[PDB]
Amino acid sequence: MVLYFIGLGLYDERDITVKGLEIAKKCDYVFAEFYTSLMAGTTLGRIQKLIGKEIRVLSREDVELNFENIVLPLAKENDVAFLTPGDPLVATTHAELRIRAKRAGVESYVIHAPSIYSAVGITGLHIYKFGKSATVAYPEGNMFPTSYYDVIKENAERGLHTLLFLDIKAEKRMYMTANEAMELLLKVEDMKKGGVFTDDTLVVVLARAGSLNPTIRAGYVKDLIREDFGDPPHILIVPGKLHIVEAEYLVEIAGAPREILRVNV
Amino acid sequence: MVLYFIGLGLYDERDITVKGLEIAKKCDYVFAEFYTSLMAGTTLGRIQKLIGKEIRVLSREDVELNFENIVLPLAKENDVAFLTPGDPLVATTHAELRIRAKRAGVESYVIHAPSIYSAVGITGLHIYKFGKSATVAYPEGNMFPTSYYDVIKENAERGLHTLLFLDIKAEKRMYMTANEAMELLLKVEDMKKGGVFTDDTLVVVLARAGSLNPTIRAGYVKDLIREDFGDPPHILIVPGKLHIVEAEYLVEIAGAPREILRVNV
Ligand SMILES: Nc1ncnc2c1ncn2[C@@H]1O[C@H](CSCC[C@H](N)C(=O)O)[C@@H](O)[C@H]1O
Ligand SMILES: Nc1ncnc2c1ncn2[C@@H]1O[C@H](CSCC[C@H](N)C(=O)O)[C@@H](O)[C@H]1O
Repeated sequence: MVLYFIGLGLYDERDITVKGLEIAKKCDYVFAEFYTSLMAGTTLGRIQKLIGKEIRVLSREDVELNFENIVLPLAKENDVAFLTPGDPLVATTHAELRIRAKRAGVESYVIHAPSIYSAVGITGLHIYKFGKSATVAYPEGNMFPTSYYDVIKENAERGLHTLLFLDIKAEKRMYMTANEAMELLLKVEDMKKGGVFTDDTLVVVLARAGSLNPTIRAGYVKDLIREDFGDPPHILIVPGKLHIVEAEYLVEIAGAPREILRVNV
Repeated sequence: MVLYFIGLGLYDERDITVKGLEIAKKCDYVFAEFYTSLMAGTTLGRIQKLIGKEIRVLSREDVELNFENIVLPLAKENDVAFLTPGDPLVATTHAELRIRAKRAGVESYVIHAPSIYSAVGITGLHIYKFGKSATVAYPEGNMFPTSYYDVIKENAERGLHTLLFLDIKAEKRMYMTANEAMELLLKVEDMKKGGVFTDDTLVVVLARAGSLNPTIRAGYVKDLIREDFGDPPHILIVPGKLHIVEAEYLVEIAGAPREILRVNV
């Protein structure tokens, strides 16, 4: 009669909340999906061991096409949990699943967990200053769209930061690196010439947020584009106008060029 | 030699992550601050019991003025944890504390936890569509500023959602309700007349995110301004142009007026 959407966290199996773990252990059946985001520090094995229950993994089709056929039926009679990386409902399509639950007469509750949206706070950039977010899609075709570049421009003009998720191809095990996002954006800049993403643009890279020692680096594209930020996942941020304290943290904590402290008030 | 910034979550003591709990239990000393945000479902007692250690609570002055005198000294010799509501570093000033740690020769690590920034995903609004965020300050003086109203206008024009934190006075135990934020914003609208926040404006209220049964309601101000959303904390959101799926979720899950499904493409 109850379905619980439980977030697993960002890195490993301990990034789930105590509330999430306890509820999962009390559920008759436990499902999960691992295709929406990469959790670099754990496996299904470790997660299953932590919960002490076998977990039925669902594929993208299982979810998008047969969630109401696979999960909900059982949810009508028992307590069922559905696990996902990060925060359960931060994926554009996860929310709709709550609708299918309601319509099937199943009550649902959401158990939050660390998300990259809030975790970016560890970059020192003020969270309230972030504008619209976007994803740097993997280019497909000789000619491809670049709307994510327009989002950066739109935010930057308002002096707002831009969070950029980097595309992934789970089945192919392909995870776009910050380097690839930069290479790609520099090319878009030559084509659009908006002065939005140049060799001299200050950017911030956050790799493996959630782990104890993530890579946090800030600097000009020309300097970071060849830098190794470790294993994926990577996130790229294009800051808008910095507050002195933001810049202080980027210099002190992320190794940013000292000149960014001269924010030209 | 190590300082851990550990997030406690949004509602109760189980909103901390398993990683956070385990690390806290291994720390020689545990500090915390509870003034930045209200955790409506727990107490210091319950948190202390969960961790199994006495917790030295620090005041705003203890932190802002003497963090390097109270916490860091011990952090230099032992493993020390600093607990905070929600996500440790989502407070504009918390990040700077990592700087004081570095400068004192103390290594620090951040343990994330549920945050209201990501938790708003439970409203069905696409997280990437949120623009700049703002706080509805408690009015002080016969005449007072209302920059938060300008943030809404700026986002709305771009068709972006606006997340609005509501002010609190911890010592006074005063927590601004969504009703009070609405009353206040309607008054600002008469004065500024930007057509940004009217009787007919669609708004979303999220109360006690993190608890198992939070209040999620969407509707026109004229209809919600007199509605009771339960105990604090409350958060107010002014959606921009809705995607059909966003509207579908607001109607189905938050009881929004069916007419919002007619988004006037
Ligand atoms: N540990 C991590 N470190 C850096 N970036 C991460 C990350 N985890 C996720 N991301 C970014 O976010 C993308 C997934 S989008 C889904 C986010 C998830 N629903 C949440 O609540 O956070 C990843 O492809 C990557 O772009
Ligand atoms: N449980 C909750 N439900 C609704 N709003 C909440 C909430 N917890 C916090 N908020 C909102 O966020 C404000 C605190 S701002 C600090 C946010 C915290 N650092 C985090 O990581 O989330 C509260 O005053 C209220 O405006």
